[PDB]
Amino acid sequence: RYELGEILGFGGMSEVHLARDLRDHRDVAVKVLRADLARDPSFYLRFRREAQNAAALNHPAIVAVYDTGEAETPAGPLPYIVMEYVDGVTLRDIVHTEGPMTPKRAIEVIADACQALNFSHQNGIIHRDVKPANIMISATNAVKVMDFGIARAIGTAQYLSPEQARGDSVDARSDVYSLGCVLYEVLTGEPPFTGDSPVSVAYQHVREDPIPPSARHEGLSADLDAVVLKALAKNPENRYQTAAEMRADLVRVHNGEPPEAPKVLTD
Ligand SMILES: Nc1ncnc2c1ncn2[C@@H]1O[C@H](COP(=O)(O)OP(=O)(O)OP(O)(O)=S)[C@@H](O)[C@H]1O
Ligand SMILES: [Mn+2]
Ligand SMILES: [Mn+2]
Repeated sequence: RYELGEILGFGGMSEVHLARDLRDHRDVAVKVLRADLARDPSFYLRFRREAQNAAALNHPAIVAVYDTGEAETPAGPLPYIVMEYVDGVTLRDIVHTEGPMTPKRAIEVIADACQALNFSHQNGIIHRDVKPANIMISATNAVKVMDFGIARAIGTAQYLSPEQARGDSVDARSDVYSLGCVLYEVLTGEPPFTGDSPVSVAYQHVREDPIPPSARHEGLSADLDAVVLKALAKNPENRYQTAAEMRADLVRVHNGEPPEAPKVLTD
């Protein structure tokens, strides 16, 4: 049924191919688990759980899952996920090839991502892995959020929240933080915290205030700083409490109104 074509991308756990669905005559994206990792029950299981979770989320700003299954190969079972094809590019790719977005475009993209997260949140689903590589922009300029994570027993870590680094509890305000990180990066060209290892970035997330975006790149404003720095507050109580509160402040800033977030001052 699915004639596989060119690879679209590589992630840490998978290869994603373009394919033609021969029945419905559409282009789909097929995510196939890396053959080496499929031998490890823990990766095989993670892959299966992620697909199931993502099939429970139907929304125009979330990449849809169409089908699941396992190919019986000479080397063994190889699981895959058939999903909505996004003809486009990730924010990671965008920052890499074109650099930071204009403030207005950044705001728009991140406000549209807030709608995917608000929808998932209200279905009791936390993304857990919000990061530039998991948000695409289509060739018609649609924002698409993908690769929602899964709840676990009690890729990169550069966008995780402080609670995640500490192994503390994780709710919608973790997504808010991580979306703040992405926003930070599409405005400035850099994630808020960088370092020569993951242990060092984790420490930064937990303990060090981010440089205000306006201090790191030209063409930004104090209002925009206020919003970004509020999503990046170390304590979830000080962040936007919902994706919708965050989007509301983004829309105010887009429209030239003062945000509700606390003022950020610099000298
Ligand atoms: N539905 C899609 N349509 C077009 N391209 C896609 C699609 N899904 C993924 N891609 C591309 O494939 C790459 C890998 O997709 P992911 O699902 O995020 O892989 P992953 O192995 O789960 O990644 P991590 O974050 O390392 S775990 C992305 O960077 C995109 O370039
Ligand atoms: Mn991913
Ligand atoms: Mn993934």
